[PDB]
Amino acid sequence: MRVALLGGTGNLGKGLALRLATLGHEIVVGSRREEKAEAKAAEYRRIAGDASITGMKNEDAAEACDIAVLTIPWEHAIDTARDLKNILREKIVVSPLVPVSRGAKGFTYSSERSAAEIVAEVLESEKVVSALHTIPAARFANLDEKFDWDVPVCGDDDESKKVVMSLISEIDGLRPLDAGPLSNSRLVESLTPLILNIMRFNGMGELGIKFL
Amino acid sequence: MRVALLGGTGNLGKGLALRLATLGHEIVVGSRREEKAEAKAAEYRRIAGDASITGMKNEDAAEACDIAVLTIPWEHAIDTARDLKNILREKIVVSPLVPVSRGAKGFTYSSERSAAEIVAEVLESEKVVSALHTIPAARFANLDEKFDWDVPVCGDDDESKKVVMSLISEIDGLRPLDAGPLSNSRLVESLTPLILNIMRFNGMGELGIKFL
Ligand SMILES: [Mg+2]
Ligand code: NA
Ligand code: NA
Repeated sequence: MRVALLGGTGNLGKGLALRLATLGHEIVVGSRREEKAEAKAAEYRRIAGDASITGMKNEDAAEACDIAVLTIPWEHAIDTARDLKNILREKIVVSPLVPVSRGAKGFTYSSERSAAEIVAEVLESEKVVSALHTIPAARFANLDEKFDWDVPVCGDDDESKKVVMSLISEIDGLRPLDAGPLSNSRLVESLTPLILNIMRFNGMGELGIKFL
Repeated sequence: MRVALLGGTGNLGKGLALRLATLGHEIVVGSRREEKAEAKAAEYRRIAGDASITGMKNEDAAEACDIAVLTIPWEHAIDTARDLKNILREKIVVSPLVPVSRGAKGFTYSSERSAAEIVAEVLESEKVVSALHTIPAARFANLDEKFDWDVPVCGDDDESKKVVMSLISEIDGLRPLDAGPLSNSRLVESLTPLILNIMRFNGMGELGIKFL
């Protein structure tokens, strides 16, 4: 399938582009500036080798995709979603977004509503799927690294959720787990500030989570 | 050291009594009636063998302990803490409590403030340590059970937190991880409803968590 990584110029986008393209999916890296996206797409192809990774302006990436992943920072996510609303409203949109703040006492969940539900409202969409929030980006973007992580997935539409879970299952090392309706997204998103706190107070590097 | 398991007649209390007693700690199983606590302790002693597991009224167990673990359901936990306030405010109190609501769309975190912070407020104590919320009770009570679980620990008093972390570290199969001040307890307590959702929507048995 075709997967657009909106703002996919960071490590999560890089990891998804490299791993999914190697599996045969057509990846489109999106960025505010087309030149930036094409440049990063070129970079990923060199690492990945002979695979389909192309770069486009976010609007064109969204237009061309089946699934759009919002790899943009939370701080600019609502504005980006709003601008792409008409295009994204009919696509499956995956939100790995988390409202988290750093503070003197550690990391906190900084919203009264979840990022995924806010995005669903801004998009007026029934196809938003919350997933991929707890994937250690640097480790994920390193193709020599092996891992065993679980990926909780939330969403109101059974079909969209099933498609996204199937896609995640194709990546060796990731196990998707259904966490229910989008109303449970706050519980999934909260794992990020919890993990950042564990990293901070125990002097540990990036971590994923496993339920067993 | 001495550990009081208040309302420790359930599986979490069972698992803790057996494992800590076998490690050489003096365990006091607490209950409303002295005679019923005594019977539960006897049942545990027969499983554990030559170990120190004694039964007492909750009030007496708390008074005799160094650490008191609130192994009671959330429903009447605050009333229980309040009743034992004068005794507990001077001891290290461990809270594995989680405010959870069960509805049509899954499980949700049902409090604005965390259970641990509410307990500290009622007790007017700085020695509350939040820990052990994500230990599958029935599995933990079975000594032949294989598991590798991490246990996030929150608390404002470093000495008290260190004591509790050292205690948990002694139990094979558990690894305590510092999650910061008590203000991060909501993030830790939130793992329970998340796991209950994962269990419900994937048809899984009780699970613990591991960071890796
Ligand atoms: Mg040993
Ligand atoms: Na997989
Ligand atoms: Na241990």
